[PDB]
Amino acid sequence: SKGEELFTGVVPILVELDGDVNGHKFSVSGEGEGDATYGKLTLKFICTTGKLPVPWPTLVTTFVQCFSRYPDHMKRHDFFKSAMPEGYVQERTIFFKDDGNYKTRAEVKFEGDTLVNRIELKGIDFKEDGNILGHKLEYNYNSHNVYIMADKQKNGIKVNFKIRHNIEDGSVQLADHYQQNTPIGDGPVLLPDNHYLSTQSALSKDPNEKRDHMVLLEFVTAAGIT
Repeated sequence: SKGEELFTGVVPILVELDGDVNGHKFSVSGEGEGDATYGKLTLKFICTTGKLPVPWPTLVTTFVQCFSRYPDHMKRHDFFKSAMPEGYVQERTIFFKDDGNYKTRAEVKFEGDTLVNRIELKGIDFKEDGNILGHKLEYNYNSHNVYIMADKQKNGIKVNFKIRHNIEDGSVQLADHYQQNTPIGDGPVLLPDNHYLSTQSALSKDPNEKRDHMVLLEFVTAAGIT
């Protein structure tokens, strides 16, 4: 694979997002690094416009699956790395159960030796007193399975999964994710057999950071094929 070789070592990552949720406009800049050999991501995000109007956990999935660890026997199913360096467009609709939805469009590609994720996010129909605008979500994150299938019609993939956000009262706020990825370049990509990604994430704070921010440590491994 052409793109596979670009991930054998530690790669710097930049994430830039502009969002608008129910009229609340904000921007976030993130920096870190990824080491696909171990399916590892380490990043720090800062809301550059002031206070983030939604809970940080709700943006984790929007903030580079090319850093997932694909076992050697599954390398032929790694669409994400195969689209590099030209990259791919990643689009999602995230439905927050009994609340609003986010629609995102992102471009993930290399700029020099840096992997960049540029995102535009639009959120609508959120309840002012719901778990999102009411900031009722715990500052933590669960482990999930991300299901991937080929989309030959677009020379890309379709992805679906359910994120579980813990609510402060002990309940759970479901966020159903529907996703599509299509290559930016015209080169060939790896269309995969059905499989999934096993994820885990830990959220923390930089004790010396006074700006609204999130520190993220994440591990992801592809599975479902033996």
